[PDB]
Parts: sequence; structure tokens; C-alpha cells
Amino acid sequence: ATLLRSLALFKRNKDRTPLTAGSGGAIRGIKHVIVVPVPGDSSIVTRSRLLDRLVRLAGDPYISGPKLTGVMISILSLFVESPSQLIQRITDDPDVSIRLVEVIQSEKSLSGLTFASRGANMEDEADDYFSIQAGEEGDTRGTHWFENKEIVEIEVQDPEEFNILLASILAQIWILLAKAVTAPDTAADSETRRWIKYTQQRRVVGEFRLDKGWLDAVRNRIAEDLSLRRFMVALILDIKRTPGNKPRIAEMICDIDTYIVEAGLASFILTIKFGIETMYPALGLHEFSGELTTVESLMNLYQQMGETAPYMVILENSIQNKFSAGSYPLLWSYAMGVGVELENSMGGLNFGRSYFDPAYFRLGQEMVRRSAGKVSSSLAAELGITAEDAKLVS
Amino acid sequence: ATLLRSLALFKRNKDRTPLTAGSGGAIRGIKHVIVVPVPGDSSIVTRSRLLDRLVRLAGDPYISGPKLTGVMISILSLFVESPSQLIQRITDDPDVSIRLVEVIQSEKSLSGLTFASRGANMEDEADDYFSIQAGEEGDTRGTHWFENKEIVEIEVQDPEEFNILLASILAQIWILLAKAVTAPDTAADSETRRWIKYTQQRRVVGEFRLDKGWLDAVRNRIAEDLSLRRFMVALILDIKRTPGNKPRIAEMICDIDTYIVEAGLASFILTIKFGIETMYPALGLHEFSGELTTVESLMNLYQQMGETAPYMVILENSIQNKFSAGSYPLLWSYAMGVGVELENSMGGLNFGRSYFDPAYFRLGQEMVRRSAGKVSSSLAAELGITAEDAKLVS
RNA sequence: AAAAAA
RNA sequence: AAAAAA
RNA sequence: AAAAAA
Repeated sequence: ATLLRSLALFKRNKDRTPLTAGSGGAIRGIKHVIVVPVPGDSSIVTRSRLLDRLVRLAGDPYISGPKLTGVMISILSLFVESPSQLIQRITDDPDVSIRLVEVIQSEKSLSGLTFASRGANMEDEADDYFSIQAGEEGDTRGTHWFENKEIVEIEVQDPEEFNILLASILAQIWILLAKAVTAPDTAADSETRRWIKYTQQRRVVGEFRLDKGWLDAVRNRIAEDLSLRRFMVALILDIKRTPGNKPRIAEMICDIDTYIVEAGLASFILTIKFGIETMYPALGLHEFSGELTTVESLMNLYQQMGETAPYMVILENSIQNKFSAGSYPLLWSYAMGVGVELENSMGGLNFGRSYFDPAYFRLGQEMVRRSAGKVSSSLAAELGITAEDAKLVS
Repeated sequence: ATLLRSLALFKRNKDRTPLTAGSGGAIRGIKHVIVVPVPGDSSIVTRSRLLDRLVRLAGDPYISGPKLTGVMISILSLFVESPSQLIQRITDDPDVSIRLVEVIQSEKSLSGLTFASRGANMEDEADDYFSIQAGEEGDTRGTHWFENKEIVEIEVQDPEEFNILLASILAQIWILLAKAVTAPDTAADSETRRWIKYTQQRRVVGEFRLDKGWLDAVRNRIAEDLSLRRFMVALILDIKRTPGNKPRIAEMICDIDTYIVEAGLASFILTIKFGIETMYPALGLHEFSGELTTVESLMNLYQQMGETAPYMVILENSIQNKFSAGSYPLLWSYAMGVGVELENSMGGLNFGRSYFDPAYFRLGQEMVRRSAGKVSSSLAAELGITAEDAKLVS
């Protein structure tokens, strides 16, 4: 009797939720100082020029990691008024020190912008940080730019034009997380399709299409360091918690997150869907109860975590390995074999892991092949229908 | 009636949890004085140079045990600011006396470093302790170094480079505990695979790959003395208790521990999994109730212990022998025979102990062979499915 | 960790 | 009092 | 004590 309870209690302790209490002291390593050019004034022309400069610089081959991630962050958190306040309210990681800096307009410089927190006299630093090398030597292809060469600059004065430009750029930057952490290289068609989709959504315009090289560089950078990913996830979590209405860009991001959610938990989501939601006879086998209770505990932990659960892999945190299939390889293989036949979109999904068992795969395949028209018992009793009508084509 | 209760009470006393009360006086033996060069200043170049020197010295054939373990500890607890405070908060063993010492930079010496606690005038001691003999005579192969000979030195100035180097080195040092205490020799492919895995995790780089000789020496040292293992476990326990966020290195370690957990309790974990979680008819036999209650008491003791339970074998403590299979050899053999067929990864797992019973092994094998498609009663009644569908392939 | 998802 | 028990 | 476990 009590054995089952003791066992469940024991299994629950293996996946104890590390909730915030206060224990464990407080450790933190060295944090860099990444510079983030935030536009001081709330104007439109200044923001447009800043974004143009950032894009023109972000696509440079010879660029430092810290500078690149700071540029990306500066690009991201720009639409809100006083981005400094938002960045401060969002930045809560000891990975790096977000060194803010105000920026204003200047009609006496190449880039046309200058830092206000440093001092009005400082102008050379702006030009040195915005434009130094753009493929002048070495690799001339290393520079990136929009696909349309006719657009030499993206500087605009009308509020609407700038708003749509910023929204399109943020969307192009955000859609990368769908596969940045997972299979970054094999994520070109997906992003292309998402862009082709948003374009005919009337929310953006295809004229502001960036070269594939720029996107690839950004994805690589996003994968390399996790400070940017942490900030992006915190921003998405904040936006999702917005009780009231949400601006155009806010809604764009809260929509794009759904592609980002579960970006690496496929082996768990699909597993649950094809081996729990399907209620197949195979689940009753003595060889599946362990995996079943494991997945139960896993999803309990997930729903107990909070709002940062789905993004667990995006933060490349430690708990992501707990949701791997290494603990339920059999059920995972069975579910994948089932999905290969039912979903019919999971053909290009690679799953050739070192703990794959083609036996259960073929098992689920054959079970699905034979059960093409086999009506269940629960639904049959609920509706009262006969199976004679279901096997008419099968 | 009361007999069962008296019996259970008696069995519970055989495995009384030795909790901290105050009784037993206080005994402690002689404790060595191992030197641990801790970098005084929180700079980056000094830490990188110190690590380079330690690695260059750690892979020496003619090196003293105490010096080697002190070097290892110095290497481990370096990422935190003021490692001295952490080492003091963690060091709680009477096995050895952790003799800390501050270190600073010095541009007037071979190694370029000097001790600050001893005195600024002391410089020769630094060179004598960092570099004396590196295979100059005797065995020239005895020296170790990274696999890439082009890397003559790992000294870097950029914070990111040093951080990743330190993280990779700590990961290489930590992954050894997975099999250091248990089958250290047969732990090369596992570590190689873990490294190949972390590399494509974008968290480390393969360029900082160390020779197999260095890893083998470190594993041997870690096995020889238990002060290092005690410190490592205390560090892991501390990190796991961190309520707040965890740095990159902290997360790396809290992930790597999962390979370290249960490193020697396989005969218990697998036993529970294959003879309790599986709910086979064999468990109802009169010849298994004793083992069942034994394992119940064992896991009760485990869950009552605390956070240092799984690492019980890593500390080579006395309680590890209580969880051995010597008290439940039958159930252990049955479970191993079952796992040999179900898991299908437990082929290379050696279990040829002096209390093996091939009878129950063949028994569980045959039971699993015959029960390849035999649906249980509990799950069948919960779902209501018939067994006709389960024996379609079997 | 690997597909799809106005 | 009589074996085994990392 | 002995395997596997993004």
C-alpha cells in the first residue's frame, strides 16, 4: 500500500522545483560592461537615424561580440518611450552590466549623433562607435545590407514610416529565436515563410528585407551568448503580463513568441501529444508506466515553474536536460513513430539520437497503421456509435 | 498483530539515520596543510595567467599529492569573486587545513606572479611552486598539455575568452566525477562524449581540449584522497541551494552534477526501477518481501538524509555499504536481469559480484521475454482496454 | 537539441 | 557460538 | 562499486 506513495514522494524529490527562498547564499561571476546606445530624446528622426546606423554597423564582418550584442539590445528596446527605464526594469541578470548611455542629435558629425551622458564635447566617440570599417579590406562581402540596393538609407521623418520600419526590423530579429538555439543553420525557410506571411498581414513591408548574411550573423550571436536571450525572454514575459492593451509592436512580439515557445521541448510536447493525448492501448503496457509517471512529474514541474517554463531551453538553463527524452526513450520513440504517421509534417524532423530504439518506433508505426480506423472504447460508449461505419475506407 | 509492527520498528533501528545532535564527543585526526593559491585581486589577466600556470604544472608527472590537490582546488574555486570567502564558507572538513594565500601580479619574475600574504619580497617561492620540473629528465612524456600544440599558452586578456576558458576547464575537471570513484579507467568514452556534447552546446570550445593523460592523472588524484571530493560535493550542494539566479559556470556545474549523482548507487537506483516501478508478478513472491521492505527502508533513509544523499558514494562514506545489494542480492539480480532486456543499454554494465545468483537473473529474463506484450491489470482496468491489441506483434 | 503552427 | 555482507 | 542520461 504505502509503497506506491513512498515511491511517488521519492520521484517528486528528484525533480524538486528550485523556487526562490533565500538559501544558497549568493554567487555571481564577472559581468561585462556592454554599451547600449539609448536615444535620450523621444524624437522620431533621431531614432530612425540611430536604427539606420545600428543596422549599417550590425552587418559588419569584423565586429566585437559585446558591441554586437549591445547593438542588438539597443535595436530591440527602442519603441518604448524612455527605453532606459524599461531596460532597467527588465535587466536582472548578473551575466553582464548593461551600461546605458543617452544619445541625441548632432548636425556636426558624420553619423550625426552624439552621446549626452558622456558629454556634448564628445563627438569623435560616436563616429568611432557607429562607423569604422565596412569591408574596406579583407572580405568585401562581409558587409550586409537590405536586399534592395536602391535603399541606401532607411532614415525617414514621418512617424508612420519609422514605426513600420522599426516593427519590421524587430520582427525579423525576433523570428530568429524560433530556431536559433536549435538548428540555427536549418532555419532559413521558416524565417522566410514567416516574413512572407507577416508582409501580407499588412503589418510590415517587404521593402525592408535584410540580407540572409545579416540574419545568420544575428542568429549566431544570439546563440553564442545567453545575456541577449535572457533579456529577450524577460522582455517577452513582461509583455505577456501586460494587463491592459498592447501596442502594435507589443502585439507583434506577443504573437511571435508562440513560435519561440517550446523551441527545444519538441521531444516533450510531441511526446505528450502522441503518447498521452492519443490514449492508445500501448500505454497500458507494463513497459510504459515508468515513462508515464516520469512525464507526469515533468509536466507537473513545468506547470509549477511559471511563465518562464517554455523558454527553458532558450535560456539554455540546467533544467532543460531534465525534460530530455533520456529518461523516457521508449515512450519518446513510440510517440515519434506515431507522429511520423499521424502528423505527416514530421518528416524532416531529425531525431537520430544516441538513445533511439527503432523497435518501439516500428511498433508505434504498425499500431497506427493497423489502427487507421479503429474507434476507441471511451468515445464509442460516449457517442454510442458502431465501428462498422469507421472501417468503411480502411 | 503487533508482530509486524515490532518487526518494522526493529528493521528501522538497523538503519537509524545518524542525524546531528551533539552526542558522541568530538574526534578528529591530523589534518594536512594544503596550499591553495587564490588570486587576491579580482583582475582577469592575473586569473588567466594563474590558471595557465596551474594547468602547466598540474600535468607534471613528478608532483606531490598535496600540491596537486591544492592546485585542483585552486583551479575549481576561482570564478567567484574573492574565492577565499567561498572556500572558507565551503571548507568544513577535518581531513585537511586549507591554507589560503593571496596572489597578485608581478612583472619581475618567470611565472609573473607572487604571493601577497607571505610578503612582496617573496618572489622565488612563486617560481619554485609554479614551475620546477616538466619532464626535463626521467620520463619526457610525463608532462601534459592541451591537444593543440599551437596553443603554447592560454593567457588571454579579453574577459569573454578567459570566462569561456575557465568554464571549459572546470567542466573537464567536473565531468570526471561521473566515474572517478567507480571504474575510473573505463571512463574515457563517457567524458569524450560529454565534451563533444558541451562543445556543440556553444558553451565551450574544443580548442581547449586537454590530453587524456592530464585527465587520467586528475581522476586518479580525485580518487586517492577524499578531501577534494568532499570539497567538490560541498560546492555542488551549495550551488544547488542558490535560491536566486545562477551564473554560466554555476549552471554548468549544476547540470554536470546530474551525471555525478548516483554515480555508485546504480545497484540501488536500477534495482528500484526494475523491481518496484515495474510492478511485475514476481514481486508478489514470498521470497521477495524481505528485499522489498529492505529497499523501502533504504529509500526512506535516503530521502530522510538530505541533499548529500546521492553523493554518498562520492564521499566514500560508511553508509554507502548499507545501500549495497548484499542485503537484497535476489531482488538485485532479478532487476539486473530485467534491465538487461528492457533498457538495452545495460550490456556493458558489469555486475559479476560475489553474491550474484544467475537463477533469478534467468528468471527475470524469462519473465520479461514472456511478458513482452502482457498488459497489466491495474492499467488495463484504468483504461479498460483489451489485451488482444497488445499481443498483435508479440 | 533538431519539423509545422495568421 | 560457527556462512555471507563496498 | 562498475552502463546510459542537452
